Amino acid sequence: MYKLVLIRHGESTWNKENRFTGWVDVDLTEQGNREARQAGQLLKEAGYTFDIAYTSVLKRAIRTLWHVQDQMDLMYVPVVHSWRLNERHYGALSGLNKAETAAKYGDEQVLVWRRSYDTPPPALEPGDERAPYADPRYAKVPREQLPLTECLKDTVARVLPLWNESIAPAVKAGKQVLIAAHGNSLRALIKYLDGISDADIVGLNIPNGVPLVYELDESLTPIRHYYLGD
Ligand code: VO4
Repeated sequence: MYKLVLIRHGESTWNKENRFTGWVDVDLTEQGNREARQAGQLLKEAGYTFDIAYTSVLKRAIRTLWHVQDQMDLMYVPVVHSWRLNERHYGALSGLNKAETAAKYGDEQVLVWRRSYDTPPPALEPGDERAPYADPRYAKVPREQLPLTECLKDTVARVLPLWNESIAPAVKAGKQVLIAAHGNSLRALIKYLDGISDADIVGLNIPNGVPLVYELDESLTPIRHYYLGD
């Protein structure tokens, strides 16, 4: 039997400002920092430890991991930072206030952009400042694989290779794994692990900075999962 622990980044500046974020590299608020620290103390107090961690290339997730590591005295463990764990790419909605967007385009249209499994938001223009092509984080990713927008289906397809190629072999080797990532990248993983349908997964909400523990059997099939804390 294996345990795998998941955590969404703490409150980001754009969570506070009610903006779609996607791949824009915004940082944690003081409240986000505190959530991250609290998650680390909770894992420490429950006697959890880790051998390795995976995270995105986005600093809200990485700094969340840093706080967890600091509180746990695990600053020395290997960390794999992967663009494959990045939040779902929100296209031309990245940076827009969610309430002002629904006001302009209507709740129905925004429902689609937030919840349609297979239909992405409107794309960035290739020359947008927010496009990923000149970013050193993605310099070794083939240009064709870099998104200008994503539906959750795209996000799942992008995350799973990291699981197959690295995380699953890590777990099977008896490494105690922590994944510090984002709402939709974690939903993508949870969808695969729990075999959740296209329709069901769209309604799963993961709170900021709460450890989510998965117990897996010999075939990496979930036995049970649960949040730690209150
Ligand atoms: O801006 V979202 O919390 O619907 O990924």
